[PDB]
Amino acid sequence: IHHNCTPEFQANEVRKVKKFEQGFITDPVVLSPSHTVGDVLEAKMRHGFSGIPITETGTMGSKLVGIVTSRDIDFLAEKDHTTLLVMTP
Amino acid sequence: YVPEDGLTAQQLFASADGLTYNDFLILPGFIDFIADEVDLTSALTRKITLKTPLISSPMDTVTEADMAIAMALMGGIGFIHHNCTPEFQANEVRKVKKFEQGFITDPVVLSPSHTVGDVLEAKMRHGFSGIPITETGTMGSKLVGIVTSRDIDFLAEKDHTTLLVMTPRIELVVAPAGVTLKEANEILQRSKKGKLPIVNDCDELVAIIARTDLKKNRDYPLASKDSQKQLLCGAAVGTREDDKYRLDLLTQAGVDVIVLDSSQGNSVYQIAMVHYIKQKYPHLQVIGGNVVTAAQAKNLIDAGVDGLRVGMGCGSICITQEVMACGRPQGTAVYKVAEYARRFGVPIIADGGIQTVGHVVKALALGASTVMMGSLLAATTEAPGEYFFSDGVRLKKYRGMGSLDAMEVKIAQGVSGSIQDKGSIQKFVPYLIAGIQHGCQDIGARSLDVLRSMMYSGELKFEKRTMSAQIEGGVHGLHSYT
Amino acid sequence: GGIQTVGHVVKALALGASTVMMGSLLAATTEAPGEYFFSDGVRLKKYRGMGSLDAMEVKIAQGVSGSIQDKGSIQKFVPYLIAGIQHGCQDIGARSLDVLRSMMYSGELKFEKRTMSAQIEGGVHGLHSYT
Amino acid sequence: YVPEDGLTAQQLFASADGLTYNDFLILPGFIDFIADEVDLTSALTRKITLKTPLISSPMDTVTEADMAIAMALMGGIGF
Ligand SMILES: NC(=O)c1ccc[n+]([C@@H]2O[C@H](COP(=O)([O-])OP(=O)(O)OC[C@H]3O[C@@H](n4cnc5c(N)ncnc54)[C@H](O)[C@@H]3O)[C@@H](O)[C@H]2O)c1
Ligand SMILES: Nc1ncnc2c1ncn2[C@@H]1O[C@H](COP(=O)(O)OP(=O)(O)OP(=O)(O)O)[C@@H](O)[C@H]1O
Ligand SMILES: Nc1ncnc2c1ncn2[C@@H]1O[C@H](COP(=O)(O)OP(=O)(O)OP(=O)(O)O)[C@@H](O)[C@H]1O
Ligand SMILES: Nc1ncnc2c1ncn2[C@@H]1O[C@H](COP(=O)(O)OP(=O)(O)OP(=O)(O)O)[C@@H](O)[C@H]1O
Ligand SMILES: O=c1[nH]cnc2c1ncn2[C@@H]1O[C@H](COP(=O)(O)O)[C@@H](O)[C@H]1O
Ligand SMILES: O=c1[nH]cnc2c1ncn2[C@@H]1O[C@H](COP(=O)(O)O)[C@@H](O)[C@H]1O
Repeated sequence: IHHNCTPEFQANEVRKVKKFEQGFITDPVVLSPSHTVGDVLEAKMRHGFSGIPITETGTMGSKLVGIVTSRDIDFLAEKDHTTLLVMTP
Repeated sequence: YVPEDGLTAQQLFASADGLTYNDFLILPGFIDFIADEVDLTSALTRKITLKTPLISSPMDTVTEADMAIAMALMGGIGFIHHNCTPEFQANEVRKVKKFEQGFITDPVVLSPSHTVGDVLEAKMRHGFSGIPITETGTMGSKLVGIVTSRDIDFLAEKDHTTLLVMTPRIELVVAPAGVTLKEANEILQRSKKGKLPIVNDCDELVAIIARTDLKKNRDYPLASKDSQKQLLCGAAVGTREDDKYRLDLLTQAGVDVIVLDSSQGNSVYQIAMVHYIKQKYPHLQVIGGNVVTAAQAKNLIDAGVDGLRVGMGCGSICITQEVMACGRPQGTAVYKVAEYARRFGVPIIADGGIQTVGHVVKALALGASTVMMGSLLAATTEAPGEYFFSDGVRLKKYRGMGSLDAMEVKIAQGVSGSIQDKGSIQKFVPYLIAGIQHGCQDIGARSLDVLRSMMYSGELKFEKRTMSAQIEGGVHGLHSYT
Repeated sequence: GGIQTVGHVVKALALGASTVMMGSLLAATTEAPGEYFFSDGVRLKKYRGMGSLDAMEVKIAQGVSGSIQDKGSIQKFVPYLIAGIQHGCQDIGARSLDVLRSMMYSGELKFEKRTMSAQIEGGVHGLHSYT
Repeated sequence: YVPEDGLTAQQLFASADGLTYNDFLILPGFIDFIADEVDLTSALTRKITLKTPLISSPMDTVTEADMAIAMALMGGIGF
């Protein structure tokens, strides 16, 4: 890894290489049940995917509560911005 | 008191100059309504009425089933060309007539005795893999299961085993034959599945819905439908003996309106063909071949037509005037023929030479009930043919039916060229509708009927244009523009 | 003089002529005098007026000399013209040229003038390219 | 009854505009025959009649014996 960058940035790059696994997702995107379907739509728009699991604290390392995907979000009305939990239990 | 300005249509055409659309303008009137209030309902024949006056030309580079369905949904209509086999044309008409919104047309089906190789080949050669399974391998028999990508995806490559892989019928989520799109939406939202088969009382598969298609649903409040709620279709036919069988097949396919396709419709051949059609299929609407003259129109109105196609030499891909010395300037021909034909309740289509929205407005104001376009609708996605690139710009083939290529010593009466891509009909047509509504509002007509009646009363006023005025009417005096 | 298309021939016959003479249309055929030549990869033949300076070998020039692209054989080109004339006569409704001229002299035959816009509309227009 | 459309030749040339071939058209009529039935016999002089109205111009880049023979065979004539 080059060092024409910040030390934190370089360390993060090295961490990404070191924690890679074959067939697994590296740094999954997660959300809390108190998020809105708008959050899922924005994640889709700005990352390219919508298969986002839901956790109690909204991040890894806490109780899993559900998952939300395109076929959970797809038939809702556009004016709807209701919270998750939409989420399958 | 205010003195009158301008000319009536009768005064405009009294000089006998040989005017076209670019030789005059309409003068503005009084505005007391908004452009979206303007009504565009148009008679096509004695019997058929549309909500839009636009029609797609029966040319083999313009109208097939896709263009026809799109036109009918947008509120117009298409005529299927006949530079093809009678069976092929009848199949195209059948595809238009059996179309439904949100449903699959001609689903692919297989039997449980087929192999996963068959599913893979269907995927490779059609682009999809959500194929239902039926006892006999085709529609109209007991449904047994369905196979998709997530059923086929983890199998070994050496595996070519038979279906039945296939999820059983007991596990399927299906709906009865009386499905409505709202019930389909509810069912699919609950089930989360990618297909929704529709079955009979004894589990006979008759229709199927794709979730992807249903997600893209839209409303078409202007759609052209017959009594059975099916889209309206038209077809072209010739005047020879082989066209009897073509008429038989198209009538079996349920066609609604026929146009007799020729460059000069005033002939014993076309008159006999009209008589034969009216004798054998007294329910069918017939539009008479191309005329530019009232004496031409009289013979075909006596023969018993319901509509007239008007134009000769004006089309973009036409050289008939240069080669035969026959024709008429299109604005004059439209005005004269429509003025004669409205005495008998026969509408006319202005066909050929339309290049702008202003030409459409002019054709409707000179008395036409509908307008036909070849070149304006060419190079859309729904148009037949595959796009191609020449110097980095997408193009489609556009040729006249009198071209040498379209005839495969024969004299050529057309040319073949290319038109730049223009997107989808379902996006292009509303632009034209908005332009027409704006022109009608500027004039002061809140419907096309009121526009034509204003023209016939003398209220509507026109001015001629010199070449200098025509230059002044365009873009002039700029270093560059886009 | 001035015949450039089959429609011009039909017009000349309908305006009362009994025959039509062509110079440029028949030039650059194989039967035409002169040997072909190539200029930028297209076969050409010399075509000059009898009032040109070259054809006169102070003299005032009344013509010019140029070239016409090859057109094949007269025995192939002429039947094309005949078919075009027969088609024009059929579109008009005359089954012979005598009947055409008599229709013109009786008033049965009818004509329309053309503006410049109409003449533009009568040709090939509105295409990116064509052949 | 149908009113007449268009101009006669006499009316066409009455304005004295200086018309050429490209300034007008002929209007279509009524068709009750095929194009191959159309007769093209043409008087050349008081005495000579041809079956075709086409003639080759007496120019030194148009008509020699070969062009003349071909024209005569096709039904015209060369000078
Ligand atoms: N209106 C226009 O601007 C225009 C001009 C030229 C061509 N076109 C189109 O190009 C195509 C060419 O059509 P076309 O003009 O060749 O039509 P067409 O087939 O009627 O004409 C060909 C010839 O066949 C003859 N013919 C037709 N039916 C006959 C019969 N039953 N018995 C004997 N002879 C018969 C006609 O009289 C004519 O001489 C069509 O798609 C036409 O619409 C349109
Ligand atoms: N929760 C996630 N965290 C990180 N990356 C993800 C996540 N979900 C999907 N991806 C990435 O996006 C890629 C494409 O997603 P995939 O097609 O598997 O399903 P999806 O996310 O439901 O997509 P879509 O929204 O298009 O249906 C995956 O291969 C993976 O690399
Ligand atoms: N059985 C079928 N018969 C006809 N057309 C079909 C069929 N299945 C799918 N299609 C067409 O293919 C389009 C795309 O298919 P869709 O994305 O709905 O699912 P799929 O067939 O499972 O596709 P994939 O194999 O890519 O997963 C549909 O919108 C429809 O027009
Ligand atoms: N109407 C239905 N009832 C029951 N199961 C169904 C139905 N439609 C599809 N399935 C099943 O759902 C599973 C997933 O397939 P589905 O058609 O839903 O998506 P897919 O096209 O295979 O997947 P993807 O969208 O990722 O390409 C398969 O086992 C399929 O047989
Ligand atoms: O080959 C041809 N020669 C002359 N006219 C044609 C030919 N093919 C179609 N047309 C006519 O020209 C129209 C096309 O209109 P345009 O392309 O918009 O100007 C068609 O609807 C026919 O009426
Ligand atoms: O040198 C010339 N100057 C002017 N007219 C000429 C000359 N040579 C021939 N012509 C005429 O032009 C005709 C040729 O017709 P065109 O070439 O088809 O237009 C001849 O038949 C003559 O009548």
